[PDB]
Amino acid sequence: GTSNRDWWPNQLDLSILHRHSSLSDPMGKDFNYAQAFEKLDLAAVKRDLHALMTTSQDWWPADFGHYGGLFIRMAWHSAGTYRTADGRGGAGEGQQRFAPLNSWPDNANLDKARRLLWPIKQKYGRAISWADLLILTGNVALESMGFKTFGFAGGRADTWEPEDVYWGSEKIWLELSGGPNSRYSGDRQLENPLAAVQMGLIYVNPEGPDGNPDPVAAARDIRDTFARMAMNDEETVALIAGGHTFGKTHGAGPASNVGAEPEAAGIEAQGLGWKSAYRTGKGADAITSGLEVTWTTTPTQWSHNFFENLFGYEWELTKSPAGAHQWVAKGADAVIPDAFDPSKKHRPTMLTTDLSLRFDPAYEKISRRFHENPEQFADAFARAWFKLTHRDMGPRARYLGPEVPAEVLLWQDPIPAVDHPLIDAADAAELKAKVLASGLTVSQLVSTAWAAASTFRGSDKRGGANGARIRLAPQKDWEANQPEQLAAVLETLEAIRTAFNGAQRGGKQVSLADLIVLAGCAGVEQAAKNAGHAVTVPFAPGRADASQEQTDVESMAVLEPVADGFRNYLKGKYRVPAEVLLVDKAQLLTLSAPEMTVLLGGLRVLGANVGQSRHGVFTAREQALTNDFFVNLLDMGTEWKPTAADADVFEGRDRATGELKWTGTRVDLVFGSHSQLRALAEVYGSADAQEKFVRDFVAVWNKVMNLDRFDLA
Amino acid sequence: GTSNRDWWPNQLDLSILHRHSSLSDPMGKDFNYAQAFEKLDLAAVKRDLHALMTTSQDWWPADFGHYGGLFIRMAWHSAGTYRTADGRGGAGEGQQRFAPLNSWPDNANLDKARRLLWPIKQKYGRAISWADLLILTGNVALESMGFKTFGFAGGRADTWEPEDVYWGSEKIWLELSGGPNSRYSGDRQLENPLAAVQMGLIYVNPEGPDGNPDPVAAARDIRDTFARMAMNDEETVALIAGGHTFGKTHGAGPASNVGAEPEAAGIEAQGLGWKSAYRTGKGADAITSGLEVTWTTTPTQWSHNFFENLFGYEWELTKSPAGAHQWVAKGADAVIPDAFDPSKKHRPTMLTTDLSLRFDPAYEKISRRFHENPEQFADAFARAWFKLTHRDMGPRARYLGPEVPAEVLLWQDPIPAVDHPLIDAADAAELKAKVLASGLTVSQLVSTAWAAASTFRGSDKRGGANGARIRLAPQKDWEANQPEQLAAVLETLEAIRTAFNGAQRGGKQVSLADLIVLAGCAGVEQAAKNAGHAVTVPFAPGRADASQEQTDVESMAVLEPVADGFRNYLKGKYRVPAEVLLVDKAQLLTLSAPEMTVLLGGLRVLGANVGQSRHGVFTAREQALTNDFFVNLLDMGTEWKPTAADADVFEGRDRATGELKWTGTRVDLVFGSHSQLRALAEVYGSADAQEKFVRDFVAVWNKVMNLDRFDLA
Ligand code: HEM
Ligand code: HEM
Ligand SMILES: [Cl-]
Ligand SMILES: [Cl-]
Ligand code: NA
Ligand code: NA
Repeated sequence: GTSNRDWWPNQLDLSILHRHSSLSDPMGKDFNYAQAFEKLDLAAVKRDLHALMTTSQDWWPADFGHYGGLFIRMAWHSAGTYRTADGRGGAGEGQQRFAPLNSWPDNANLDKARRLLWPIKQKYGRAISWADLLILTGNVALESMGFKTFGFAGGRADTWEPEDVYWGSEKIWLELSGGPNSRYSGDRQLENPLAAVQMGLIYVNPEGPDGNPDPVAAARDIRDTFARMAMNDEETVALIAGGHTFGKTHGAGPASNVGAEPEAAGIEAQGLGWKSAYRTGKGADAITSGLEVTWTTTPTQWSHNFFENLFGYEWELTKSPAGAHQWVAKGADAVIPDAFDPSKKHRPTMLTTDLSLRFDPAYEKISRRFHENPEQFADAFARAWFKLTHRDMGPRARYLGPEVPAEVLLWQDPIPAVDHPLIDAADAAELKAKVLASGLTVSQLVSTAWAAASTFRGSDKRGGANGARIRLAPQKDWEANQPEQLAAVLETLEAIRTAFNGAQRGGKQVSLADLIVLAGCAGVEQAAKNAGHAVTVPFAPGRADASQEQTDVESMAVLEPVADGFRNYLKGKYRVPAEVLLVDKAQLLTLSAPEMTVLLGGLRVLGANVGQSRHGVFTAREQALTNDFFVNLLDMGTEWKPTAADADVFEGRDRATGELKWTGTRVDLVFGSHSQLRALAEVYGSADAQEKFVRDFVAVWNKVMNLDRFDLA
Repeated sequence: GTSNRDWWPNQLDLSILHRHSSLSDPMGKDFNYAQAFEKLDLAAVKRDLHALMTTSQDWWPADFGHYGGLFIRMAWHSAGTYRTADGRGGAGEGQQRFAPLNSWPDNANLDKARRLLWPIKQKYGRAISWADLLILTGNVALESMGFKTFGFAGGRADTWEPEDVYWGSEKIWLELSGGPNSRYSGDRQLENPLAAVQMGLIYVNPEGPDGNPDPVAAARDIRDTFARMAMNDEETVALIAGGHTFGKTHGAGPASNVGAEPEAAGIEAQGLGWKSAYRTGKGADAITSGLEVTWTTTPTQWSHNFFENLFGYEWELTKSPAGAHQWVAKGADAVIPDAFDPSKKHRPTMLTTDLSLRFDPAYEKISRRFHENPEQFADAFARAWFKLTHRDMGPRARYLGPEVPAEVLLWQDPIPAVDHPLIDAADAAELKAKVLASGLTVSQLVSTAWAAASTFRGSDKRGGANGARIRLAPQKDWEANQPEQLAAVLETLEAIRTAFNGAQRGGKQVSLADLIVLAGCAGVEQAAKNAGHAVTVPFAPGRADASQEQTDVESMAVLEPVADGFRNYLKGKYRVPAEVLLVDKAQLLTLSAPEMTVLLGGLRVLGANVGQSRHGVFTAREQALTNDFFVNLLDMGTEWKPTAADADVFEGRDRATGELKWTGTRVDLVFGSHSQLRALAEVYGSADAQEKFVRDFVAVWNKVMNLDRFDLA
């Protein structure tokens, strides 16, 4: 059946904003996962998981009689898709069970792992999500094998359809770099927002870069990809050596024996894939990666044997039975146990990427320290494993259950606790009037609150106005935030705050985070008054102010908006058209296409553009909240043409006279071009729409101000 | 960016069931279009539309100073996409404004038409939908030009994204037949459900079949496509001759001057397309179809000139200025006015397809009768124009406003009015107890009500249990309805009905339509009792019984289910796999994926399968309302394989013994294979889900029973 995507493959795609509707959700509109999970008997689930670890099923027999290694890999792959660039990927939505991730080649045979967990999932039902179960199972694996984890939080609600994620442009699984859709350019520069070296890999190629088995070069790809998943050298080494303390790889025969991935398999395979014609197709005969390496002498027990082997031997390049490059210990005895035959033993073996931990000079220093001090290793790994598996969960307020670690970690972007009474409705009214009496304009107030709140992204639940990090490095210096203007607004609000807090009794006080948001509320109300409309904008206090010492400046860098169509901002020139970036930003803000539309048209006329650009400001009453953006955009009395200076800037001229009326960017004009977005703009551009426009604008403003308010819980 | 569709282009697509969510809708979820329209000042709208007809805009000047022809075509294209096979297409959703229809080649320059209407749309806003406005505008164009219409109903609510319709498999616009994706096979047999001859055309090619200018062969395509749009010979001649009483075609220069269709045009075109480099690109210089034909001596006034020309001249094959085949009157004087230059006149001209009305023997007879009796022509065209523009609106209870014709037409599938008291709750309980005391089984009751209600389709709002048409021809004889079983049930229910009605006073009676539905509800209730559960099934009386004379048997044939996965039925063997057909049927029933899932699992265990097949009946307590389908489907203790006799039937065997436990079809097993469907199945197959299953089942059952209840209004 030919589709619109076939006819117009470059048309903007809005369907990403309409995933996750109530249509596709099987749970009731009132289902609250946190409430279900809080009553789960977590100790009973962990006991069932523990029993499972050594209860082998014949359709996928357990290596060494223990599924621990398999489950650790499952949990590390669930978490391992995460990219800091956009926050997308990660374990927080259980996306490993849907396409494409369920059929990525790096996820081969994790379909067996997830099916082993069905009887438990079935037993506990809605009280434990698949998302939480995948991580929990990895923790119980570790614990059952003598490793003390750092803790665990529940709260990852299940999802019901695939996320629309850009995973690269290659059309062939695992394609080596340098092809027509290469994700590399220049001196091995991986394109943002990607965080893996080949399509369908978690991070790197275990043979080495594009299969070249050089540990030194592989180390470069390790460091680059892991940094793109928010891990530094210490954490990287800890995680890789930690993981590879357990279990084994599977490459017992040629890969051509392995059939279709789960999405391509026949209906009779009932959601499983990679069926293998090699011998029994499983157990002793399994083929997963094609590598056949077993790292330690006790693959089902925590040890420091990974580094004892890594440094205790010299390594020789060899081939697995499937033909893949891997390494074997020179002159060693057969000390490694076999997974099924107690009379067989094997020499120590390593991946190219394991050897990176010894041959890259910076990793070698860490690895030696871990080898000499295995208690340091165990602590690094436990911390790193926690971070890995929690990094997309958002603020600690979302963390559920009895095993949440009490230690507050910098990477969590922590918010201090509130320990005083909050402002009430009458206080909020008083503060809004004081803000408006100070002389701050609608434009300033809107732009500042927008800047503070719109760093949120629903992909990993980072950002938002909570914390007042807009006043700290690096947010205060981001170009989009207009640093000099920002500093003047913040100085005025901080003097308001000081005066209000100094007059209170009873310890009542207002945070600057709350006041920034409340002041934006005042600006929106004032804008509405300017247009002849009395409205109240909702406001919920309870935000707190974080310090500079609680703010990791390097980690915050990825939240810098380099494109924010809502402020008609583009930091530089990108390959992707600006309207595509607008829709991407709307997705991260959790906005539907109607919400995106109303919000953008309102912000234009409120003076939210960076630099006070007139692009898209289609009103003669700037700082009044009206539908003028839509009414003027849609006026067929105006003709639009790209300018000679810049193809991405358009002039709107009266069609009859030639007189210049407006200028706009692609982000403005897409609302009059795209057929779905224009249908939206027409509703808000209609003569009966002033009331609806105002109401819907206020609702979406408030939604944005509250995106990170997980304390309202 | 590579997508799941690119990796697995044959995977079943569920996103068609999740279009039209509250996410993409800009209106509040309480918006009720019927209420808005009922308050519209329709007379005022019509005055504005009258004014518009002769208010020419310089960016698309009006032919002959009157846009009436352009608007008639616009309205006929809006309605013209309709197919009786599935009810999809038609004017009822205003889909001409979205992709692909806004950019079909047959819809060239209708973008200009729609844009002329924006100011009226804007002025009246949400009180008149685009969908209603396009048809209303066509009516007003007719009335402005001297033709009295049969009436008009509002009520077509706007939609906000494209519908997923199969329009064909060709990858080239307008591709002629016999290609790798040909829509024709054999002796010019058009594949169901299609109703046009080439991709991007409304019905037929105006030059003739695959461009061969033979009016006799063009007639055959006309008759076949128009029959597929619910029109017979008389209606077809009336509509073509009626339409081509007005306006003109546009082909003033080569088609290569015409640039990108609206979905491919630059952003500066603001939603318009087909920009032409030929001379002024518009007006006198316009190019739409490439033909240059003006049919009558008064193109802006109703006349009887179409048939005077058709029969009064002999015709000669010639070419338009763009190279297209058309016909010119031999020896005629230059009597046809020019659209812009008062000093220029033209000879009469015709399309190949106009000449079909004279050279096809059956059409010639009708055309002559219309030529001789122009009042018959006028009346036929008026009725046909009404049908064309209303055929997808559904029952008359949906018709709004003060111009609705009082005459009840056969094609509306009329239901008599109810003129007596309805049964109350005590009566419903008494009837359900009588039904259960009669000996009718759960399986019978559920099957019968399912058969009655599931003929509904949301595409044109035809079908459903209202009318009790299941008792009439042809529904009573449909194989899927199990005619012998059906007769026995109906005989028992008719005796219950007669005895209840005969004991009433005060005029109270129950219709058979209501009793069929009520008896199904009793079956569901009894099934719940069988499983140890009290349950209440809602029921709303008020259905009436239609007569055989109110039930057009030929028109009803298109509602016959040749595939109904909800009853594990497939009438023969089709090209499209059975699970794709299941999703298609769910879409027509208006079901989401979770609703489809619960409903199918429940129907299986209640005995709704045609022929009492055991396929998918994964329970040892048939006729009990349980979640057994999901629990058993998901049991990894069973291994599935296709049978040798039939690749589309599967055997489920105990994995450890080889013993046969179940059999199933693709429709059963897809719930265990497709990664999104399996996630839904898991929710209903979990240990905590029995009550959820029951409740969700009853809800969707009730939804199905009420799909045609537009009287509950
Ligand atoms: C450079 C990074 C890494 C590379 C290239 C990599 C590579 C691989 C490969 C190729 C396999 C074999 C799959 C098979 O054939 O079954 C695997 C197994 C495994 N990996 Fe990694 N790994 C990396 C990091 C990690 C991390 C961060 C962890 C967890 C902290 C992890 C834990 C495991 C475990 C436990 C197994 C064993 C699976 C089993 O016993 O079935 N690995 N690794
Ligand atoms: C066999 C069926 C039909 C064929 C093949 C056909 C073909 C066409 C073509 C090629 C045009 C010229 C488009 C352009 O170049 O501007 C057109 C114009 C038009 N058609 Fe038809 N037509 C058919 C049936 C209809 C019907 C059923 C109606 C209405 C009841 C209709 C009403 C019109 C009118 C009013 C125009 C003139 C447009 C103008 O003045 O801008 N036609 N037709
Ligand atoms: Cl994601
Ligand atoms: Cl449709
Ligand atoms: Na994420
Ligand atoms: Na339809």
